[PDB]
Amino acid sequence: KSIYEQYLQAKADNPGKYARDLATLMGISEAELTHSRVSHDAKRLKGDARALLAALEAVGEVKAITRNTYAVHEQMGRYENQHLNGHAGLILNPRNLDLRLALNQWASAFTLTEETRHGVRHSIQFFDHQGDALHKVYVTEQTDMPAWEALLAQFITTENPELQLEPLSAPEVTEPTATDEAVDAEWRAMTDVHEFAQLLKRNNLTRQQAFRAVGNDLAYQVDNSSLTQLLNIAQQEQNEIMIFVGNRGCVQIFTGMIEKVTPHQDWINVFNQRFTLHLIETTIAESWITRKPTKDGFVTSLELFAADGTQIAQLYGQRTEGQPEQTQWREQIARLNNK
Repeated sequence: KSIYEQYLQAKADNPGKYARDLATLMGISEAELTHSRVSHDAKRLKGDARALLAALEAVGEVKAITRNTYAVHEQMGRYENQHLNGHAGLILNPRNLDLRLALNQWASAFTLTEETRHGVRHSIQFFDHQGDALHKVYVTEQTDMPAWEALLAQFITTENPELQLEPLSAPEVTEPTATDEAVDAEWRAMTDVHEFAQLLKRNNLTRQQAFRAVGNDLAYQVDNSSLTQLLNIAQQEQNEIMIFVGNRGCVQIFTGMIEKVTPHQDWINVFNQRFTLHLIETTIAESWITRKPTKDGFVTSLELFAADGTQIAQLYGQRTEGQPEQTQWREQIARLNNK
């Protein structure tokens, strides 16, 4: 009868399924599922994700989890070097917790205390106005428990009002305005990778339309098995790469070396001491190599797309401002099979 009771049933009937997939089966958002777990193993937290994020600085090392349908990014680190604003904010800690955030998308927050076989798990979970997961923070061995308890004591509220869910506000524009040769020209004139965003906006283009518009020297397709090849090559050579995984409200950035790559069924997995990637390899519909110009030379990336055009993940070589990308990265990309 009750949504919680439905949840208990779905969990019993699907012992292999995470909160997210149990919500789908149940036909609700993950946020609304969490709302039903209040008074059981969850509590509502006082709004303003900016206030919760700022406060998380006090708790030291935690595990941050960001995902989309196709890719899960889990990263050890700390909520420091914060620059928070509504449209664009950052948690800037290269090789640790590196987030780009659109806080205007952050709507609700809950805390979970759940006993499991492995042991008690404590987490803070942020949801968007569609009730989808934006960001989760899990307590770890090094977490400052006094600070975490004082945070929860500050932010927990008795009032758990119904989630104000907002209808989808996807791009849904299409209508490419400018010409192919003009897009190719604008791309070759870029001095920084951040201009590429403004290029797509200015020319009312999707990334995959921009990628098809330009010359095969700037953007070309490679096999969808390309992600697994790169991961294994980086793992053998121990060079530093970047992995981006994003949703509508949060992008999480890994920088570091790949310690181990393990396939499992349809998943491709990276298991590091401080980072985990889970990606559904079989949902990669399009794999693009792009070369975008900067002051410091060309930056080469592998960009992965699902059949509906969802951005699974992007890979780059490690690079600081004023430094080129490594040749090693380019030579790894060069070993990937074109189409």
